[PDB]
Amino acid sequence: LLQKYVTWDDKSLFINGERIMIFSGEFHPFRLPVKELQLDIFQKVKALGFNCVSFYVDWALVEGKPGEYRADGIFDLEPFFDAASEAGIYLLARPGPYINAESSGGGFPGWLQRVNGTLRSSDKAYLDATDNYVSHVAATIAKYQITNGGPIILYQPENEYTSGCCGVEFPDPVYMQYVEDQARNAGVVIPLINNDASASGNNAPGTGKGAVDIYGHDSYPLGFDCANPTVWPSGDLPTNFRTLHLEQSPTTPYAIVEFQGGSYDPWGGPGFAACSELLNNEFERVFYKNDFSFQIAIMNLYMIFGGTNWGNLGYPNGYTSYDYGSAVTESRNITREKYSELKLLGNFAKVSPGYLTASPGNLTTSGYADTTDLTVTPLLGNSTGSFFVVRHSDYSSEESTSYKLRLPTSAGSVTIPQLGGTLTLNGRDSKIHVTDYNVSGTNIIYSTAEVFTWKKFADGKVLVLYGGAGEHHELAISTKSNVTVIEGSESGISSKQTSSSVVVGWDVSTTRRIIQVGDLKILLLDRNSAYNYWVPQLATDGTSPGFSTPEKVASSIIVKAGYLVRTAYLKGSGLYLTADFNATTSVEVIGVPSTAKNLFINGDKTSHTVDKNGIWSATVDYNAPDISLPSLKDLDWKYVDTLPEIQSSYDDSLWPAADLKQTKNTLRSLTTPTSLYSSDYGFHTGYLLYRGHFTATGNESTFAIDTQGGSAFGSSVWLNGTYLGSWTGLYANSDYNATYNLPQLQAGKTYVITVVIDNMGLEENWTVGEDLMKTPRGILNFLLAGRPSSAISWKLTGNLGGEDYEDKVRGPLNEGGLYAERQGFHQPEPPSQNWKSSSPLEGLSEAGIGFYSASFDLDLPKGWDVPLFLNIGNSTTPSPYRVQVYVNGYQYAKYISNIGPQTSFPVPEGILNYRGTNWLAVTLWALDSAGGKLESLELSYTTPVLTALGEVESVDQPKYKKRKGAYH
Ligand SMILES: *[C@@H]1O[C@H](CO)[C@@H](O[C@@H]2O[C@H](CO)[C@@H](O[C@@H]3O[C@H](CO[C@H]4O[C@H](CO)[C@@H](O)[C@H](O[C@H]5O[C@H](CO)[C@@H](O)[C@H](O)[C@@H]5O)[C@@H]4O)[C@@H](O)[C@H](O[C@H]4O[C@H](CO)[C@@H](O)[C@H](O)[C@@H]4O[C@H]4O[C@H](CO)[C@@H](O)[C@H](O)[C@@H]4O[C@H]4O[C@H](CO)[C@@H](O)[C@H](O)[C@@H]4O)[C@@H]3O)[C@H](O)[C@H]2NC(C)=O)[C@H](O)[C@H]1NC(C)=O
Ligand SMILES: *[C@@H]1O[C@H](CO)[C@@H](O[C@@H]2O[C@H](CO)[C@@H](O[C@@H]3O[C@H](CO[C@H]4O[C@H](CO)[C@@H](O)[C@H](O[C@H]5O[C@H](CO)[C@@H](O)[C@H](O)[C@@H]5O)[C@@H]4O)[C@@H](O)[C@H](O[C@H]4O[C@H](CO)[C@@H](O)[C@H](O)[C@@H]4O[C@H]4O[C@H](CO)[C@@H](O)[C@H](O)[C@@H]4O[C@H]4O[C@H](CO)[C@@H](O)[C@H](O)[C@@H]4O)[C@@H]3O)[C@H](O)[C@H]2NC(C)=O)[C@H](O)[C@H]1NC(C)=O
Ligand SMILES: *[C@@H]1O[C@H](CO)[C@@H](O[C@@H]2O[C@H](CO)[C@@H](O[C@@H]3O[C@H](CO)[C@@H](O)[C@H](O[C@H]4O[C@H](CO)[C@@H](O)[C@H](O)[C@@H]4O[C@H]4O[C@H](CO)[C@@H](O)[C@H](O)[C@@H]4O[C@H]4O[C@H](CO)[C@@H](O)[C@H](O)[C@@H]4O)[C@@H]3O)[C@H](O)[C@H]2NC(C)=O)[C@H](O)[C@H]1NC(C)=O
Ligand SMILES: *[C@@H]1O[C@H](CO)[C@@H](O[C@@H]2O[C@H](CO)[C@@H](O)[C@H](O)[C@H]2NC(C)=O)[C@H](O)[C@H]1NC(C)=O
Ligand SMILES: *[C@@H]1O[C@H](CO)[C@@H](O)[C@H](O)[C@H]1NC(C)=O
Ligand SMILES: *[C@@H]1O[C@H](CO)[C@@H](O)[C@H](O)[C@H]1NC(C)=O
Ligand SMILES: *[C@@H]1O[C@H](CO)[C@@H](O)[C@H](O)[C@H]1NC(C)=O
Ligand SMILES: *[C@@H]1O[C@H](CO)[C@@H](O)[C@H](O)[C@H]1NC(C)=O
Ligand SMILES: *[C@@H]1O[C@H](CO)[C@@H](O)[C@H](O)[C@H]1NC(C)=O
Ligand SMILES: *[C@@H]1O[C@H](CO)[C@@H](O)[C@H](O)[C@H]1NC(C)=O
Ligand SMILES: [Cl-]
Repeated sequence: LLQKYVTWDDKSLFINGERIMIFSGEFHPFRLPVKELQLDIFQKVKALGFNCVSFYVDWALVEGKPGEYRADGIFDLEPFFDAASEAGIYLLARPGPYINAESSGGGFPGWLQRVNGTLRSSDKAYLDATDNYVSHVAATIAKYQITNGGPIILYQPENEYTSGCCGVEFPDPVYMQYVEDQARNAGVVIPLINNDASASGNNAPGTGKGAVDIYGHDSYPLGFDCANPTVWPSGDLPTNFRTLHLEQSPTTPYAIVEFQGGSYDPWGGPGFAACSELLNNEFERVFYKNDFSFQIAIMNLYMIFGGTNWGNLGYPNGYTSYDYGSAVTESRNITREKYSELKLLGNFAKVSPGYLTASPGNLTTSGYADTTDLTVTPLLGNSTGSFFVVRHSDYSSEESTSYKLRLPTSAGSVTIPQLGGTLTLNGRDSKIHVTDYNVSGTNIIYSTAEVFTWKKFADGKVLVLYGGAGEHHELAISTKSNVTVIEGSESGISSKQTSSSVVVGWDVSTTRRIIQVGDLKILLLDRNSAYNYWVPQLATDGTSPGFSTPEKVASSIIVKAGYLVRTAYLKGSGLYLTADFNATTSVEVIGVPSTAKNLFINGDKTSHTVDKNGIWSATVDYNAPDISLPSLKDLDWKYVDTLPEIQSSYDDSLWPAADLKQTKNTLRSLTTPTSLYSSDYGFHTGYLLYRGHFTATGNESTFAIDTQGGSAFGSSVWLNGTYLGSWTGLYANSDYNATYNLPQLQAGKTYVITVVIDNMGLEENWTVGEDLMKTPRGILNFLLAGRPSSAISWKLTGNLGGEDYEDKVRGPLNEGGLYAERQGFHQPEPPSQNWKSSSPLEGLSEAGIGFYSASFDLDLPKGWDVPLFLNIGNSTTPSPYRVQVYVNGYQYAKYISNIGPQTSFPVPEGILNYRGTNWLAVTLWALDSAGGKLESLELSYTTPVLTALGEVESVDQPKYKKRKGAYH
């Protein structure tokens, strides 16, 4: 009704009147703020066979100052959308306002701690607070809708609006209608889709006011126990999802808006390498094919690429990395076996239209397969073909199971295999067997081996099939032609002709066979060989693949290669490929246009040969260049003390006074005489400092303090220059009560208590009504024994200027409250000429905080994608210390020696200057009376990739400039 570009029925979306299965990956632009690398991710997603990406926008990063929306430069969404368009990827836009996303505040800016109203409710104070943000971000989204020639096809209002408490009459139809109307009022006409955290029917079509267009829900069924990555708990495989769908939203396509693609990992967790093992290739093939058993038509994987929680953007439970164990790693590599496995399923879905028009049946333990050890879920079509999802009935089983099938076909029901032998399902695997499968007018009566892809070319048809090692498979084709083996041995290939078919049996081998039946060639592959195949769209007008439309899907070619094939196009007599290589690679092209006479790879003329079956072959040699990385320990390190506050000369007269008698925080009433909540004063991010002035009686004994920074925070306390102690932190503690013994004080003299508190980020707000994002940061309680609370007058600081934040280029979260950060010394070219020469490897000999600066040059070669990492040593149990590392002003490492787990910190090209000068600024906070130092600090690299990527422009890296608003 509002537009005709994106429509739907009960089975699927239609894009311009044509059915499409939306297969999407989650990618957050704020977690990879380099536009050329955003294109890289999109191309890697397109190469999976996917057609869509889903993204959040993080409000906290783009309206750090209330009333000043800023989504420019590294936060600009427009180049992100243009990269999607260039890669041929549609978009699902998810701007919140609430996003969760393991991000600080769940996306909410810290100034929402001053809103007198329930967050995510119809309370006017909350709704008013969101209006400026939504009117801006939804306008930008509206501009790039498919209706205007852009990539954006779906819009999600809100996020997991599923749980309420604490007086909210949940679900509130007035609230969701308001949120939906905000988007519509900004020009969004595309369909609205929700993402209910459970299949709870919230806001489904037919619920009236507040209903979305398409009901969606989320699912993370294998959970998050990354420490036990081989354990698949009983009952974790979903079976009822289609049943629930038909009850909850039968008129719309079945949609999972976030299906598990990895896992979060908290401070002190096992690490994302473990998460990648839990959500590995086996998880994908069993759980994702299980989603196909429900006839899922919109499927988005959270995350496909996670990136990095740089500049304090992450929530307090998480650390710097957001690798997530996803198919594309944090450093952008696609080496994980789960990437290649996922590509097999994405490419199946891309070419199998009968999947969407079939009639799904209930799961079975008999009737299709001949054993109750297997479960088969049928999707039955008459003329349009059927699909049979096979798995172990006990989904965690690692047993090898022999079986036979009884399948319905247009030629009659058949027991498979016909020619002898049995099929095998080896352990944690699942197959989609097909019947009456259409290969451009050629009917595949059945195939037990799975379809990777098929194409019609000018000189014939090609079908690509694969099985796992040790499997026997069989197929049958509607034809009067016989079968001929045209590549590979005839060994273990059996066949029979009937009146109207040919039947072919085969055993999986590491050596490819190609068979020919009439004008159809069939590749018979093992899974590990199929991992190396790619199906780029072949452009004939320009160089860009275009979106996954029926015509552009049909025009694709089949390329065997190695690490990556990005694109293909035909220009005159030239066939052009763009691809990446991490080893010497044999390239084969199947379906070369008749007019192509010359091969180009990444623009370079490349020799080729043609075999007797018309396949082009070429070789791309890999010879990694010398990568010369400077020794970080040998740099000319300059040091400055970044806790001058504990010197008796320090003058804090320009610091904000923490003197508000009333809090604007509705969640927690004050238990101190004035507010010491950082967000009451506009300080939401990074290290916080508090200074408490009093005049001593001389009879003081102890000072007690309750500090709160979120999970794994630490704090340190001094009385003038005398170290009192630290809370060194635990993941289990978001606050801590300490009682410190004081030295003997002199009656009538003034003293200042300096408190440093690590703010780990603001809490999320998952349950509507609970207002947990309002959880304060700072000092909750204090008691100077024998003195009234009012004896201490407090000052505080976070990032200089608070909400009037200094760095408009790097955003409102990047820098905290340390002296060196307040001065802007973390940026390139600090005023360090007269600073002392000292290294973070030398470090501190007492409790305190040091700031260290050094530059280094890189001269890495053009045409190579080279992942670089910062490494902080932890070979033996350390003393407690905390580190931040700024790279050209951008914070790309937060490190807690005693909690971990992260020691390896990837930093992307664009943040790093590969042919230029780079700046490291390192803060070292020793939470120990004996001080602390780094064990080691090193740059490293992983496998250089010979890349098709264009040059990466360095992002804006503002140099140090004296700040007039500083407290000096
Ligand atoms: C694709 O992207 C991925 C994500 O971005 C990326 O994965 C990341 O890769 C980096 C670099 O390899 C990882 O950091 C390293 O991790 C090492 C520990 O992990 C290994 O060992 C574990 C325990 O045995 C294994 O569980 C683990 O396997 C798991 O993870 C693998 C992926 O990492 C995966 O493939 C497996 O299937 C599995 O799931 C893994 O094998 C750690 O040792 C290493 O630190 C050393 O190296 C640094 C330089 O790179 C140094 O700065 C540092 O000081 C360490 O060097 C010292 O120790 C080494 C080993 O003992 C020695 O060889 C060195 O010479 C050196 O020795 C000195 O110091 C010693 C004290 O430590 C001392 O004993 C000696 O005397 C000497 O003085 C580093 O932290 C990171 O963890 C990965 N991240 C994730 C999320 O996985 C992947 O690399 C990308 N791939 C490509 C191709 O690009
Ligand atoms: C250039 O780019 C290339 C990509 O284009 C890139 O190539 C890829 O490289 C990665 C490794 O980085 C490959 O993934 C690994 O593959 C390993 C080899 O097995 C594969 O190939 C065999 C044939 O050669 C197959 O037989 C094998 O199938 C079997 O195993 C599958 C996986 O378990 C299973 O699903 C199948 O059904 C079948 O049973 C497979 O296809 C593979 O061993 C390895 O798996 C381990 O690591 C994964 C995490 O990285 C885990 O998810 C997985 O469970 C395995 O974990 C084990 O090993 C880890 C250490 O690495 C430990 O941490 C774990 O605890 C665990 O170890 C325990 O269990 C072991 C049993 O497996 C046991 O022996 C141990 O003692 C211990 O008890 C992983 O999947 C990928 O296949 C390559 N892709 C392509 C397309 O080639 C290349 O590396 C790049 N080059 C450079 C230089 O950068
Ligand atoms: C450098 O090297 C050093 C030396 O090796 C490293 O030091 C080690 O660091 C380890 C990781 O931080 C640390 O282990 C931790 O020990 C604490 C006990 O003090 C323990 O709580 C931790 O385990 C929990 O937390 C982690 C995440 O931080 C989880 O992965 C784990 O499953 C545990 O989770 C439980 O507690 C959480 C917090 O309360 C809950 O959120 C969670 O749901 C779960 O709760 C259940 O269990 C609780 C009891 O455990 C129970 O109360 C609750 O009701 C629930 O049922 C973790 O094991 C080592 O102690 C430390 N070793 C030494 C010698 O110091 C250092 O990290 C390295 N540094 C770097 C940078 O790599
Ligand atoms: C503790 O530190 C404070 C300042 O942080 C010191 O305050 C000074 O006190 C002297 C008088 O002794 C004044 O003349 C100065 O103006 C104060 N300086 C500042 C910056 O306020 C205080 O003396 C220290 N306490 C002790 C016992 O040494
Ligand atoms: C399929 O399963 C549903 C849900 O349990 C049930 O209501 C229905 O009877 C089943 N249909 C058939 C044809 O067995
Ligand atoms: C098979 O595909 C051809 C063209 O690719 C089409 O004309 C025909 O309708 C399809 N057949 C079925 C049964 O879907
Ligand atoms: C069909 O091909 C097979 C070999 O692939 C052969 O045994 C058989 O004789 C052929 N049939 C005819 C009628 O030529
Ligand atoms: C919120 O507003 C109510 C009603 O005006 C007022 O009583 C209350 O003090 C306010 N609370 C905060 C924390 O500002
Ligand atoms: C001084 O402190 C001691 C020990 O707490 C206590 O006995 C005494 O009451 C204090 N003096 C005054 C004047 O409060
Ligand atoms: C610190 O003390 C306060 C007040 O008694 C209490 O509410 C809080 O839970 C305590 N914190 C911890 C971490 O035990
Ligand atoms: Cl200052």
